[PDB]
Amino acid sequence: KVFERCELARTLKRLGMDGYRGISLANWMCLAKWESGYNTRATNYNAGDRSTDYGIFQINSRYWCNDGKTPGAVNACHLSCSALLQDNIAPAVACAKRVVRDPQGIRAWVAWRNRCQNRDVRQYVQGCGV
Repeated sequence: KVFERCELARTLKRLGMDGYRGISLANWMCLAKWESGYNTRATNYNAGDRSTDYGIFQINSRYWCNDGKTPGAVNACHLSCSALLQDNIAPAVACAKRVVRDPQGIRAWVAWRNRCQNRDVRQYVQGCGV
């Protein structure tokens, strides 16, 4: 599914992402925007290390979900990577929460640093009633 901006913002708020481990909702919005364009079925293969990025938050198979074909990988979220391609984002949200519980926090995603860190991110939630 391809979410509309305000629909996603309301969904994430309900799922308790606003302020999770100090990350504002607008940051999570900025991340989903640049990682997948708010698309839950997005997948990106990394030919370089044989891992794959899955779903709305482009979560990596080397550490977070099991896809079976990534060498020397772990599954910290305890999920099949398939779970991250559903229209229902609850499993993807639970995994993203697990990712930020690690020391790097939101910085774990390079796209966040390039596109969201130190910028005016209010734009992503403006007028959504969140």
